[PDB]
Amino acid sequence: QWALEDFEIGRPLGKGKFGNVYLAREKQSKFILALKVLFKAQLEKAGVEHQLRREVEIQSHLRHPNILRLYGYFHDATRVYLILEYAPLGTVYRELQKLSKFDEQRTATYITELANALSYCHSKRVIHRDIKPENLLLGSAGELKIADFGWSVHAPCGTLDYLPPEMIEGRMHDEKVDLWSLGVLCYEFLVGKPPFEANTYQETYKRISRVEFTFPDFVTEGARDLISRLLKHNPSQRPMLREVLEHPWITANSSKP
Ligand SMILES: Nc1nc(Nc2ccc(S(N)(=O)=O)cc2)nn1C(=O)c1c(F)cccc1F
Ligand SMILES: O=C(O)c1cc(-c2cccc(Br)c2)nc2ccccc12
Repeated sequence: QWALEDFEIGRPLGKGKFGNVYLAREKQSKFILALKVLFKAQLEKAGVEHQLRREVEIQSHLRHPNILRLYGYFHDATRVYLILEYAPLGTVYRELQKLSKFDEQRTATYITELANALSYCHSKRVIHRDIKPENLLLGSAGELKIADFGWSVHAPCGTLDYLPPEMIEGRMHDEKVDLWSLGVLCYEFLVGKPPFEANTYQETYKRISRVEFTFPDFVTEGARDLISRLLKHNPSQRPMLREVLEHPWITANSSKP
């Protein structure tokens, strides 16, 4: 079905994290795509073979314009190869480094595209558990695409910044975990840093478990209301995705087709 001889490999798009992503082209069709090349050595040492197979299994079945497509996979005696959609405008992470912070318009748009992808995800019982700017890509029209379904699973670690209390405490969690992540993102998009950031993991753990965030002066009340409602300790007290898409701050600042 698939072999390395089928593609022409090009420029690096990112680095592992175990393995790199390279720009590539399929020889037969001239189809431009991105090839993630993971090493079996590193994958064994971390014990993630079951998790990656699980990721590929989940990600290959999903179809949404705000979820990055996986077209297929293959492997060699030494490496596993993933055939991904190439997002031409890069990471939201790099966008945010360039502008420092986003305006309400861009943020509300990104949150709408994000909630939509999550409604679709939850409607197949899949919970991402890992939304963060480095895992969000931008298509050719500047539309947001979710990328790394590695730590995803059916409902109901590096930096803790995006994880909710119930997760960092090891408590049972379900779909409402992604609602927290949205609030963290909405905060970081407007402020330029996540709300429980810190110089140490131990402090970030304290900050999250206690829900210790303050808003800078430029954050408007509509944004302060949506963020505050999302950043609740109690998962059942977080709103639904419907409620988020219909929030007055969102509806007054987002975009549509
Ligand atoms: N699938 C995919 N497409 C892209 N497009 C891309 C990425 C970076 C740039 S650039 N020159 O650094 O600004 C330009 C285009 N990245 N990508 C990935 O899987 C990917 C990822 F998810 C995280 C990190 C790196 C990646 F490569
Ligand atoms: O040597 C193998 O047979 C092997 C295969 C794979 C593999 C094969 C196909 C798809 C995916 Br995802 C992963 N992952 C590994 C991950 C670690 C070690 C070995 C492997």
